[PDB]
Amino acid sequence: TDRYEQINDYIEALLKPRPDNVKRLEAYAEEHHVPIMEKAGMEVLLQILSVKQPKKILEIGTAIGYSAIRMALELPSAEIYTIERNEKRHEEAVNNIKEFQLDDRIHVFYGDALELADAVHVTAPYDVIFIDAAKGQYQNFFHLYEPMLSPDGVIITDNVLFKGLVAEDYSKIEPKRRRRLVAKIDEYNHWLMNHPDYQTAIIPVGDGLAISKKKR
RNA sequence: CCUGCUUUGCGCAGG
Ligand SMILES: C[S@@+](CC[C@H](N)C(=O)[O-])C[C@H]1O[C@@H](n2cnc3c(N)ncnc32)[C@H](O)[C@@H]1O
Repeated sequence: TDRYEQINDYIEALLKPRPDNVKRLEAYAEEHHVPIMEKAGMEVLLQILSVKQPKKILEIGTAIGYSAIRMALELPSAEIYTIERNEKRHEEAVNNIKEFQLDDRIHVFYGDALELADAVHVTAPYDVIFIDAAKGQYQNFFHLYEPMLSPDGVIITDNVLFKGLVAEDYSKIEPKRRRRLVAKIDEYNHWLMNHPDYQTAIIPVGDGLAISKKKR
């Protein structure tokens, strides 16, 4: 283990216990290798949300519903619109949401987010947009959905550090597919951090968070 | 085998 790992493990060990039902979702994801947000990142996301107190949240990338559920439990008034392209995950998410009795406030679209803008627009604007899908597609999601953000909204992108690979010399990573993806995330970070219409900060927690707030 | 897709890490589209 290195510093980065040790720090992550230290944070996870300081966490307050989650409710048994949330614990079941975490254990399922771990058993089944469903990617779900890492624990330390999720806590930071939640705290940012608790400060902001958004009314409406758009999430790209539901998986089995874990991050949407946690957000909704943190924000009992919020409505969440989430998108998942994998039909089996979509089904699991819907079923988990129903078990938590949150289906009145969390609504899960099936399909590729790049093809669902018209649907999502019906319930725009969103005070928070959380991008948590498809490594190679962040800029595309941003351009498609940023016009739907409320005035003082925040856009949060997950997985902007790719295990630290983005911050190293990655020029000889194999296979090439992976090298190309790391380069594409590095590109996104540079593009988004340079953007004069947003104030963005990178948070090196979990897989790395970018928090972008739209200026006036 | 190699190149593109998919995946958090065997099947398509090419050479
Ligand atoms: C890392 S996971 C989601 C983690 C989830 N937010 C959580 O913590 O509970 C990424 C998910 O995005 C979905 N996904 C990938 N590309 C997508 C796209 N273009 N549109 C919609 N969903 C997508 C995948 O099927 C996968 O379930």
